[PDB]
Amino acid sequence: TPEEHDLLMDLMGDPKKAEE
Repeated sequence: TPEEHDLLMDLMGDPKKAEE
């Protein structure tokens, strides 16, 4: 039960746990 729909229709684009 992933969240492909959540990230697909997100508001802030992606989470990006790591920036660098």
